[PDB]
Amino acid sequence: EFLDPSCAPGGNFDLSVWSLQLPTGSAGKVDTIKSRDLQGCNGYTGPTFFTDKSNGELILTAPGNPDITGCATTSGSEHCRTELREVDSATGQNTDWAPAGTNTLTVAMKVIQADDGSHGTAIGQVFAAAASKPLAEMYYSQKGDITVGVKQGPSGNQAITKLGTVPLGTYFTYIMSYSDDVLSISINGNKTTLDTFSWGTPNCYFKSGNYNQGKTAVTSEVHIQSIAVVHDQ
Ligand SMILES: *[C@@H]1O[C@H](CO)[C@@H](O)[C@H](O)[C@H]1NC(C)=O
Repeated sequence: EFLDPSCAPGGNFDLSVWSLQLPTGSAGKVDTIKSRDLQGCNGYTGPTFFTDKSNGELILTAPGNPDITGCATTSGSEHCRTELREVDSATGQNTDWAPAGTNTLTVAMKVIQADDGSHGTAIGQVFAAAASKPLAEMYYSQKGDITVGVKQGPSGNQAITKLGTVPLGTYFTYIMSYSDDVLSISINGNKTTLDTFSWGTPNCYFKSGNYNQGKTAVTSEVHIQSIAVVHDQ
């Protein structure tokens, strides 16, 4: 369970359940690293996704407002990211799951610099594949306030709930759960059950990393110490 400073992230974390979306791109489409290329001690590394040479942890950076920085955005988004997108462990293909049974994402993270978006940097998501929209988008502000925006059904705006406060530079553990049709997030074991409004049990998938919401060019920086996905149906 010791991370290896000499390995790429694929040697220190199970990246067989992830692909990586980057803030660079070509043809207005962002570069994506397939799971097969992330995996292993000799897997992908780049300028925004690399191993901390002091301790083996994962460092993810992302640039601010693309209108200023020129960074690449996914379709439908106006913000740049270095962010992991869940895939099927067997095939490497994009996946999603029903919120029946148990679906959790547990991450130990610290934020070194957050962006100046309304709520700060997005550090985890439950994405509703069924509506091509986020169900829950968790944010970390420059004051260390952790919040979540939950769309009021697929056509509604995000309702914001405060989840906790953690000072910048301090490690914390989050758990995002959408299980037995109940959405909840815990921060250091403090659990908040969240209203899902008019959402009709959408198929979803997890995202985790650094999705920079900045109004200005401010960079964001996230470090990850552990990341685990559980599906038990
Ligand atoms: C969890 O709740 C306790 C008790 O209200 C509080 O002292 C602590 O700051 C909370 N944790 C976070 C990360 O906000």
